[PDB]
Amino acid sequence: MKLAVYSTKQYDKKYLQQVNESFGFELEFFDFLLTEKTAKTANGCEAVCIFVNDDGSRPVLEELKKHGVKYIALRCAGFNNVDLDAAKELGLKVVRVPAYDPEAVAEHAIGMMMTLNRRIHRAYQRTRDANFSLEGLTGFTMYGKTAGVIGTGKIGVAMLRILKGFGMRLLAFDPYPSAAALELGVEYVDLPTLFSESDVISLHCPLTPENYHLLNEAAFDQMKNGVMIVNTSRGALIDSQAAIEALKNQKIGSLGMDVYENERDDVFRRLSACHNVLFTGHQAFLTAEALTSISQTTLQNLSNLEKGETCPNELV
Amino acid sequence: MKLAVYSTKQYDKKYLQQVNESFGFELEFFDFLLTEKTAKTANGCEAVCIFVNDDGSRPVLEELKKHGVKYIALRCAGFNNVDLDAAKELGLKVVRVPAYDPEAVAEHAIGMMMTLNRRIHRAYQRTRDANFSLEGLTGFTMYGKTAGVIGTGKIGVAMLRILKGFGMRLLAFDPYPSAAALELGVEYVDLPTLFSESDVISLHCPLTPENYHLLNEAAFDQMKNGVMIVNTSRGALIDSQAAIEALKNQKIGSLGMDVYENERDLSACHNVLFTGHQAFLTAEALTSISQTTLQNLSNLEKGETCPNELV
Amino acid sequence: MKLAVYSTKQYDKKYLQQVNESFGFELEFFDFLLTEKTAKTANGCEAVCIFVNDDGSRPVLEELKKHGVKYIALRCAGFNNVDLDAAKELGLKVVRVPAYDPEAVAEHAIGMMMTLNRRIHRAYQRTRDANFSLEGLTGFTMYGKTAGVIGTGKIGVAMLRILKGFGMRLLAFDPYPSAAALELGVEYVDLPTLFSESDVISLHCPLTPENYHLLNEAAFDQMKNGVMIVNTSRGALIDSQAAIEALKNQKIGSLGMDVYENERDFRRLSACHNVLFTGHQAFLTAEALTSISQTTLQNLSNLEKGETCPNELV
Amino acid sequence: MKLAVYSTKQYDKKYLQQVNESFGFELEFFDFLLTEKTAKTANGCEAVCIFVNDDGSRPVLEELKKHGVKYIALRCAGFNNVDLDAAKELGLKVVRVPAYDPEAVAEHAIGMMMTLNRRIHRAYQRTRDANFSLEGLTGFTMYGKTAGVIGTGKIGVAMLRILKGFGMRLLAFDPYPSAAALELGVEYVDLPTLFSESDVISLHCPLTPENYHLLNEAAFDQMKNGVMIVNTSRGALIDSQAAIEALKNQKIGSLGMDVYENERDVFRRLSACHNVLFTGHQAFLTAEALTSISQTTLQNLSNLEKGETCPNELV
Ligand SMILES: [Mg+2]
Repeated sequence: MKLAVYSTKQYDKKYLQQVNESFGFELEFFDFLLTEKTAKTANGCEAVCIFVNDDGSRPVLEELKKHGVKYIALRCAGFNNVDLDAAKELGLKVVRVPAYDPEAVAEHAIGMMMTLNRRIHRAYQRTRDANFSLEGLTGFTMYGKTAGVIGTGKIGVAMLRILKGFGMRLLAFDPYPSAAALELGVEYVDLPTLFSESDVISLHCPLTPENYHLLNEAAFDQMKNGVMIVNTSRGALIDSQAAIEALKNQKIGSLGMDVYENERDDVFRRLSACHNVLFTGHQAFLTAEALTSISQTTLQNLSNLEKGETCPNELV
Repeated sequence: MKLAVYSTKQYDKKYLQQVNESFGFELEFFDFLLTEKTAKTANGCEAVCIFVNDDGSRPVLEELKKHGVKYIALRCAGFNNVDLDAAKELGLKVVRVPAYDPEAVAEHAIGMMMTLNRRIHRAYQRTRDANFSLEGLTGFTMYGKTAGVIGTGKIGVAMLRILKGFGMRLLAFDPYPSAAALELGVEYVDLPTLFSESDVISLHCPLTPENYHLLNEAAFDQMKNGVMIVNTSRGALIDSQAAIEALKNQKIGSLGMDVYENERDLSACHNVLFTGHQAFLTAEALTSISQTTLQNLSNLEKGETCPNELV
Repeated sequence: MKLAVYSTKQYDKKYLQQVNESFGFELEFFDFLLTEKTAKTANGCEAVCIFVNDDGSRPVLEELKKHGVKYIALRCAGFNNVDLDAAKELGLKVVRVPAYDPEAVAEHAIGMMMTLNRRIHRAYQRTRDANFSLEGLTGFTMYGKTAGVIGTGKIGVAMLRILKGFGMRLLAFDPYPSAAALELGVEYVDLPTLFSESDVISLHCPLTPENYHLLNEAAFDQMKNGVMIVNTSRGALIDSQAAIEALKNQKIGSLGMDVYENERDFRRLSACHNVLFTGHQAFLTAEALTSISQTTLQNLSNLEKGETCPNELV
Repeated sequence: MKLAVYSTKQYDKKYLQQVNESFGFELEFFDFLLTEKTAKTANGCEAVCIFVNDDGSRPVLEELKKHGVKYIALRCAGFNNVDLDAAKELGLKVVRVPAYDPEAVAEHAIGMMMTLNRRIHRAYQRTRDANFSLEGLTGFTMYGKTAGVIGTGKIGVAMLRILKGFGMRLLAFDPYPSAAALELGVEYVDLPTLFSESDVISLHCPLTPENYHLLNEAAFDQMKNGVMIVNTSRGALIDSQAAIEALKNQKIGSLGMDVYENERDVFRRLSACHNVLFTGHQAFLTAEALTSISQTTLQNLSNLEKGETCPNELV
């Protein structure tokens, strides 16, 4: 089969090429966005492979189908940029990667948390230019503090495993407690208790109507002064405006956000400069092993479709 | 008593002041180094408090004694900068902080490791200026890799507890294996096995004659290509010249060093990260250092026995 | 007419839009490179507007022609990426911008030079994080030193006007000396005198066979220790390998290079030397981007009306 | 003689050492501030050498005299930190460096201006990590624009010579028109005309009562949108609060400030969010200008030691 890959970054290319050694697809890599105008560049391909900024609205899907495309493979878990009803009407198959390597994501969240804690991002800015002053870099010992994890799916549990290794007291919130978390000694609590008791908070939950702007003024109001917050889940779990205010106020001691590529809204520049704030550009799954799993699943998804096999990751 | 504090940083001042609420010493804070020339500034103080760059050689200690100083308190574990024989001969007491909060230090080492792994230091340099490109930032999943910890004192064990939590296989080397490590499932091995098997290596051992330049060309020779190395122990455990060559060579994938408080105190070219002896720099760990320091001095003042007395 | 613009940056778009207020073309902006695969995106346009990385080799031009494109407008002076013989054979017109605003380019070069001299790039890295240490930032007073300019076209003369304002002794080398330079008090000299007498050197000349690798080991050998070199002209005027060696050697005190897109063949010498790269930024001013857009749209307007276009390459 | 140097930075040490090769003083370098508590460190020296943050109030001078000091040398032009009456009463001599190389200062101002114009400081941040994007880096061609220089002393004239070289239309304000400026073609105007006509404005004037907060809300109000402003003179010529507000509302396009050691975050936010550049009192920081300062300083002290007359004696 022939596959056109849109929004291609060098790391996308590297792992798709590597994995394709087991599949033998003809791969065509485009660095630009799939849009209604660029969809004609998929001519001669049975499949396209897209990511979060690509446009999968109806007019694009119509243009793909006119050019003979049959299959759309999201190299990601999110699918809000694809009109699935239109895809279904047009006869197009849509597949996705059901979830990222949960350990890669959790380990990114701990990496953000420790970089923020010990100001290692600031330290490097100093030491790369041979300034070894430690003023302002003082952090906190994690051992013995309380961590709150919101969401105990596979990612959140991977996070809790790590936090346990740091010797922290483990609190969680989730509507549905997970057995794996309870073996780690995690105490499920309600959100108000999690807010009020947690030295560090990390979000590992899907965005739903119920938890949209879950971290808002009232939430921050209840947190400890100097609380550390990391969000590697969707940006909308947090009310930006309330966060900035709580930063200025000094309720939030540190904030780390892995900012999704279609959620970016110089708030970034100011907050990064003036506060212990760290943005990363949707980097939580960016490891060799996790990018390999994404590629594997993507090309295995397409292989299924081509052979008429059942594809567990089919959205339509 | 009155205490002159040399080489004072704002964080030193903050925790000494906080802790001094339990002691009531009169504190005099100087931001400059103790040297033979500045020793005279301590006149009227019974005690000085110094750190790793302050000069405690004989001629400085002679000056301190002439100006009435009786006690020297190192707000640190190392004491290489103080001439203990000269101190003893002059009748000066020297006290120190026996060890740092081992969790603070291990936590810094894991911080360095994850910062290097995920290139978060490089990410921030982009994103503070709203560049969200991820090119060049790819890391590795730690889960299921092998970590090698060299030295299993309290710090090394603290490190192993954290590495366990990441789901890593745990190897260690130490002449004298520790019971606490064994409970974590650590497998003690010899240095060659540690080098060859480890995805990440972290040093948590004192500098001795025998392990001076422990990580040299022959060591790097045996390591995996792309190995990650973090050194929060003394810089001399590593042969700099061999490290640089193994970096250029691409044997070493990433190198983090918490460079001693003046041990020559690069970052441009490779995945290399220096921090300026920052491994004990947390509120809790600085509080313990100040507590112990002022308690050490309180002991001396009252003639009590001081477990942290060097002389 | 309808114009498809490839490799579009925001600044490209801004000035094309502004200028197009006088022309009324229908503009279609693409942020991606023109290649054989993307050429089909130009279908419905009589013209494409490209820059230095876009592919104008024969296969791409064949595809443009099949999609009804007649005109190719380079928003730049270089045309190395376009197969002009193939264009001519296929009947496609190629137009370009003959030169950039010479003052924009000279002014960039002096900017590089003073940024390097006073280490203002390094100062900002410190002061943006409230570090006001000045260690390592010491420069030199320009007044009374000697500047050497290689190439006295419009850009080099613009540069010499500026350097005159700094109160420098002005030397220049060009195979055709310019009368315009003499007013400024410039002394034309041979290369060996320029190399040996100059505290700062700046290149402002086209790349020719004669001056390919003009700054090589033998050149550096003759220069003062600590010499400052700025190159806003083509990268091949300099033998890279000899420059790096002369940097490590400490013959060259500072090096600035405005590195062209297709000459991009950084971290270590940026790190460990007073070296500064900019990304082919010398024409990046509002006025100069305006001129490029004016000329581009005027070039296309000529072609559409059958008028003679002075900037036609074929 | 033996000389104790306070507030010593690396470059102070380098040039004093260099220049001292022809004087042979015994030099003692201290990196810390002279205060009443550290004055005792000068014991055994006949002279101290101080800079702008060192404390020369009476209680310090009393302590210096008690320790055998006779001479105080300021390696700078300002002497606000020294009590000259008390020095005179105690019998201490005070010398200074009468002015800095005006070209070094003007050149730093132009360096600031062009760095800001072409965003070269932002460029370098990108390119040192191989990012060659030019988005946001667009500047303006200087040729044919209008420059306003406020103050036409030696520094200001040095600046006008450079700006003439850029082919700019030259406006100035100064109570006293300078001949040297007029021969450059400068048109003297009043401040309101300068503000309204100038694309770039550079301050080169001493701080006086009448020009304290000279650049305030009313000034900014009258300037062109996107104006570029550079201040290598004293910080108080500008009303910081009004400048920030004019930055946010986008009246000021770029702002450069060379920030004095005794006049220092607002720094971080503005540096991040706007085309703002601070330098740390770097305007005299060249080899030539630091050499002159050290020469004059050691020559001042040599004069004193030999009883000669010292043109730079304050006391
Ligand atoms: Mg010498």
